[PDB]
Formats: sequence, structure tokens, C-alpha cells
Amino acid sequence: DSRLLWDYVYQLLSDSRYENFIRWEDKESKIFRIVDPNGLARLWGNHKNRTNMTYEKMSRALRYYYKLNIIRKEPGQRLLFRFMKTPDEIMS
DNA sequence: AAAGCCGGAAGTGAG
DNA sequence: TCTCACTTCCGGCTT
Repeated sequence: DSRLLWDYVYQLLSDSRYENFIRWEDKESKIFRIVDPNGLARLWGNHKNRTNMTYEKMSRALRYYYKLNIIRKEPGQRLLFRFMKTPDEIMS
């Protein structure tokens, strides 16, 4: 479960030490913003012990989350996203 | 122009 | 050995 991207994103959003890579913008509405796409892509590649992980490839995994309706693009600003399901709902 | 964002399609490490 | 959750590559379209 820890290897899953939605689990990793939730863990970073709850740890204030990562506020400069990813952060809540409307925590009540599950709206978050990716602050450092290149830096966030390195944390993800390290998290899965992978090599040559890029944000171009990570964002494709986020677009894969578009199709599963886990997250969606929020139109307010660039790199803004919204969780459409809670962690309990994704595991359901 | 260049960089970013998109989705279709095939590839793959790990559990 | 097989499948899952991405991963890898890319043409096409935005910004």
C-alpha cells in the first residue's frame, strides 16, 4: 500500500516538512498544489527505489489517476489537483 | 519557438 | 510464473 502513489501523496500532504514540494490549497475540499514538480518526481522515484524517474513520467501516472477518477485537474491555477475519493474509498 | 500538458499503447519491476 | 500499478515512448494539442 505504501508503494501506491495516492498513498504517498496523502502522506506528504499530512507532513508539513514537504510544504515546498506539495501542499493543500483547500484542505477541506481536498484541493492540493504541486509546488516543485522536479523535486517531487525525485522523492517518488526514490520512494519506489527506481532510476530515471521524471515528472513527465510521474504526471502520466497522475493522468492515469484521471482515468481511475482518483484525482482530477482543478482549473484554478497550474499544477492544482483535487482528490475525488478518500483513502477509504480508493481501497473500497 | 519552446515548454507543458494530454491520452493511446506498449513495456515492466515487484508482490 | 502472472498480474497490477504504474512506467516508457510519443504524436498531438495547449500555454
